[PDB]
Order: sequence, then C-alpha cells, then structure tokens
Amino acid sequence: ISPTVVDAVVIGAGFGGIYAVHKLHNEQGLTVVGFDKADGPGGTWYWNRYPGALSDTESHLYRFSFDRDLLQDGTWKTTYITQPEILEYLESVVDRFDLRRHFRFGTEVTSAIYLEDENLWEVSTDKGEVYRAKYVVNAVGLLSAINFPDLPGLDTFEGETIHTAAWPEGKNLAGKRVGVIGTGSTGQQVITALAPEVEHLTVFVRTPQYSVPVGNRPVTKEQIDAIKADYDGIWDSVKKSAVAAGFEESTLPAMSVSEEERNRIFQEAWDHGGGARFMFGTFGDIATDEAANEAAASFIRSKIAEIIEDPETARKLMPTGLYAKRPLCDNGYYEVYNRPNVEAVAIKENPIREVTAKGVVTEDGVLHELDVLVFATGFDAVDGNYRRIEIRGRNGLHINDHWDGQPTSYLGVTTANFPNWFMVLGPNGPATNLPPSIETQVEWISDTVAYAERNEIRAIEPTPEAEEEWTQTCTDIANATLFTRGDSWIFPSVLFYLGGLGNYRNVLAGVVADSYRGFELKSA
Ligand SMILES: Cc1cc2nc3c(=O)[nH]c(=O)nc-3n(C[C@H](O)[C@H](O)[C@H](O)COP(=O)(O)OP(=O)(O)OC[C@H]3O[C@@H](n4cnc5c(N)ncnc54)[C@H](O)[C@@H]3O)c2cc1C
Ligand SMILES: NC(=O)c1ccc[n+]([C@@H]2O[C@H](COP(=O)([O-])OP(=O)(O)OC[C@H]3O[C@@H](n4cnc5c(N)ncnc54)[C@H](OP(=O)(O)O)[C@@H]3O)[C@@H](O)[C@H]2O)c1
Repeated sequence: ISPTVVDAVVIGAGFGGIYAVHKLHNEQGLTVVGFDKADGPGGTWYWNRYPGALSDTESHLYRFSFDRDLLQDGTWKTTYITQPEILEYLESVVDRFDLRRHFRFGTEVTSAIYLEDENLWEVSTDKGEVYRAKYVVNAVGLLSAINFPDLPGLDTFEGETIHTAAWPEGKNLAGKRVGVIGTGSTGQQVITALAPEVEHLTVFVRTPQYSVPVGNRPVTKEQIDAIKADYDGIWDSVKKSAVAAGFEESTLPAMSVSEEERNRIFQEAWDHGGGARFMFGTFGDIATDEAANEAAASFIRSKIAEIIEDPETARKLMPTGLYAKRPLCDNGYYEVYNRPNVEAVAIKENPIREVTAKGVVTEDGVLHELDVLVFATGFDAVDGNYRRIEIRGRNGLHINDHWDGQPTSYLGVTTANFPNWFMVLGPNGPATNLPPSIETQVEWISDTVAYAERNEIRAIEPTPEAEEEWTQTCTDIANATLFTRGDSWIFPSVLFYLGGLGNYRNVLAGVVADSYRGFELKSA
C-alpha cells in the first residue's frame, strides 16, 4: 500500500510532542501525525505513577507559558505538584487545542529512513502502517530502558516484584513488608510515601546522596492571584536566568563571608527548601570552587546528623564526596529512619547473599521477611531512545554509526547528515530540561520549519565544522566546573550545555539573525 504523505511527523506525546503538534498544525497549518508507545498523552508523567512522584520545580512554573489565557486559568494546591495533577494538566491542554485526533497512541516508531531522491523521510510503525514526511521532530525523552539488578535466585520469591517505572496504579501496600533497592530521587520519594502506611520497610542502601528539603506547603487563593498578576514579569525573569527555577541566582563567593554568615545563608535556604535554591541561590561558586563545594557538603552532613537520632543509623546514610549532581530534594526523607518500622541495610558492608522464597537474606545470616520488593533502580541515558530504532540519513548512514562514540549535535537540536530532522532535549542541549527549555527548542524548530517553507528550502542540515564547534563550546563550559573531575553525568566526552537557559536562548537567537550560521541550505 502507498504511504500517507504529510508535512511533519512528531515522535512522543509528552511536553515536547504536545507543543510541537500544536505549533506545526494549529499555528502553521501543516499536516502532522504524532505517535507514542503510551495509550495516551503525558510522556514521563504517563509512565511514572509511583507514590511520591513530584515536580522538581514549583507549581506556578512547572507548566507551559506560551498561552496567556491558559496561565490565567491555572490552579494548584501546594507549592509543588504531584504526578496525577501534572497528568491531568497535560490531558486538558491536549483537549483545549484539539490535539488528540493528530496522535496514534499505543504505536511505536520502529524506523525512520531518509530518501534523498524524494527529500522525504519514510517512517514505519510496529503496527504495520507507513508514512512519508518532509520534517521529523523527535521528542523521545530519556526513558531508554529500565535497569534490573539480576540478584541470584530472584525468581524464587513468592512475593511481588515491582519496578518504580511500572507501578500498577491502585496498588495497596498498607500493612505489608516491603523492601526497596535504590536511593536516588525516585527511591527517596517512594521511601517517604510508603513508610507511614506499610507494616515494615527495609531500605537496601548502596550509595547515600545529598538531599535538601523541598518545602511543599499549602497555597491560598490570594497567593495564586498575586502570581497571576505578575505572570509576565515572572516568566521574563525565568527565561533570562540560568536554571529557570524562580529564584535569584547568587554571585557571592562562598568563602568570602564569615563562617557565621555562611551558616546563616545555608540555613535560610534549607528552611525554605529547594535543591536548586540550595546549590545556586546561596553562593555563586558551589559548582566551581573546591572549598565552596566542601562547605555546602558538610553543612548537609551536619543536618543529617541532627535529624537521625541513632548514630549508627546516621552513619549508613551519611553521603561523601563532591556535592555535585542534579540537586535532590525530599519531603521528610531523613526523619523516616527514626520510625521503628524502618530498617536501613548498608549493602557495601553487608551485601545481599541471594533472595529466598519470601524475603532477602544477607551475608551476615539475617533474612528480612518481605511481601513485596520495590526496585527503584534507574534506566540509561538520553541516547537510549535514539539508538534502539533504525534511523538512517544520507547514504543510509545509521545514527549509531554516525554517533559511533559519543552523541553530538549542533545547538542541541540538529546533527549532520540528517536533514529536516530535529531533536527536542537531545544531546549537547541544556542541562536545565524543564518546560521553558522545551518551549525554547520547539519554538526554534517551528520557526526553522516556517523559514524553510517560505523561502523554498528543500533541505537544511548543519555542517560538520559547526557541530564540532558546538562540541568544543560545551566542553569548555564544562571544564570550568568541578563536575568533570572524576566522572559526572557524562558519556569521556561532554553531554550537556551548561551555560544556562538565558545564554542558550542568546545563542539560538544569534544564529537565526546571522542568517542561520552553520547550516547548509539546499534550495529548489
Ligand atoms: C518523577 C519525575 C519528576 C520530574 N520532575 C522534573 C522537574 O520538576 N523539572 C524538570 O526539569 N524535569 C523533571 N523531570 C524530567 C523532565 O521533566 C522530562 O525529561 C521532560 O518532561 C521531557 O519531556 P519530553 O516530552 O521531552 O519527554 P517525555 O516526557 O520523556 O516523553 C517522551 C515520550 O516519547 C515516547 N517515545 C520514545 N521513543 C519512542 C518511539 N520509538 N516510538 C514512540 N514513542 C516513543 C515515550 O513513550 C514517551 O512517552 C522529572 C522526571 C521524573 C521521572
Ligand atoms: N532532570 C530533572 O530535573 C529530574 C528530576 C527528577 C528526576 N529526574 C531523573 O530521574 C532519574 C533518577 O531516578 P532513579 O532513582 O530511578 O535513578 P538513579 O538516580 O539512577 O538511582 C538508581 C538507584 O538505584 C541504585 N542501584 C542501581 N543499580 C543497582 C544495583 N544493581 N544494586 C543496587 N543498587 C542499585 C543506585 O545506586 P548507585 O548510585 O550506588 O549505583 C541508585 O541509588 C534520573 O534519570 C534523573 O535524571 C530528573
């Protein structure tokens, strides 16, 4: 059968995909079809329904900003929002802009083959059908594939095995014996939510992490209205900031003030709450200066030692090393360990021997009775959802052979040898990866497509020299941080632009004004 021919294909129905379909169809009038493996929209907020799921950014900012009427209709109950609220918000956006009919849900894109003679992309699905399109927009997230630790004799357990990425909604664990492995952001959130309802909780710790409070407080009607009356100024300042989190970012060097004043600013941020506020709203050299970083790390350690009453229990949860990741927060995570029904096992000192029929025995002889075992282990990286599908550009070159070593890009949204092919939150993009960052990229992509249609452009792609130049820029910015030292969230090659959202917006604007510097344009 002959494929369906459309202007644009969109892959993924999260924040990015929803916005791209709305810009491409409703604004520019282009024919558009979108896909997602999920049975509905939501993206990461469709898949992740574990108890405790929470926004890392505050409620009034964890949403779209492009529509002024939609912002004035928003509502929320606490300073942060849960997964059910975010899912309902994205579902209502889909209905408000009549986007649902443009999507094929429950469908996977299995291949994308560029045909140079026709200057069209051939897209085929796991369910049989075939499309051809002029532009492909990839909003495929960072899901990659779930991680599962193969513990000896796993399929002996007569209980339930649950991974946080596949939580069966409505599952009731009140009154059960539960184990959790994993103490990342997801583990901390699940541990906090389960502990007041379960009969017993056993946390298998491998590497404790730094975490600050979140400060999720109730909100009144008058506060929501105050935010709504200054919405334009609020978004204008967020879009010029570096981390786009709602606070003023400090330029004050940490070791330049007295120890009393340093302790006061740390404590004021800690009482407020916020991972980003603590790392970037207190001083300006926590990520760049050794002594500044140590000061913040040991302040968090002293907070953990005050909270946890048992000193032997505090020791197992005491983090060490550079305070240098994407800043975690929590809603009473440390206090959980003072409950008498919560036990912590340090896997490095007391490793798991192998799991029995109804529990896990460890190497000192103790078997912990468990009804269910929760796996809060992670996934992989950004390139995971790109490398698992057949993507072939000019001369049929595979995306794996093109990114033979490390995922590269030009300005985070394109790559050489792959014309009319764009990435939302791809490699070499900004580390800040929230809605306002998504809006920036989807808006650049939509404008570039409009520019091509108006000026009769048949194919745009970046030059290899422009791509290499962008890689140099991301590595130079990265090598001024402490992150590089040792190995941070990286591939030996950098993986993110760390200049902040405002500097990233200035780069994108300059490229367009300079007549799309870096891109070859094939006319006619
Ligand atoms: C619990 C949690 C809390 C978070 N909180 C924050 C926060 O507050 N701030 C922040 O900045 N970030 C946060 N993040 C992450 C960030 O918001 C997301 O990375 C971002 O929303 C990505 O939006 P997206 O639309 O690009 O991708 P996603 O939401 O990940 O959606 C991508 C979609 O593409 C689909 N897809 C992928 N490959 C294919 C394929 N081959 N065929 C078909 N469909 C495909 C997937 O099914 C998926 O639904 C959080 C993440 C989690 C898990
Ligand atoms: N960008 C944002 O704003 C934002 C916000 C929220 C969430 N997120 C994303 O959410 C993810 C974090 O959630 P997550 O907790 O699922 O991932 P994670 O950060 O990778 O945590 C996985 C946890 O499981 C442990 N673990 C993994 N394999 C193990 C094994 N074989 N044996 C024992 N323990 C094992 C890890 O310990 P070790 O560390 O010792 O290996 C770690 O504690 C990341 O992808 C992050 O980017 C992002």
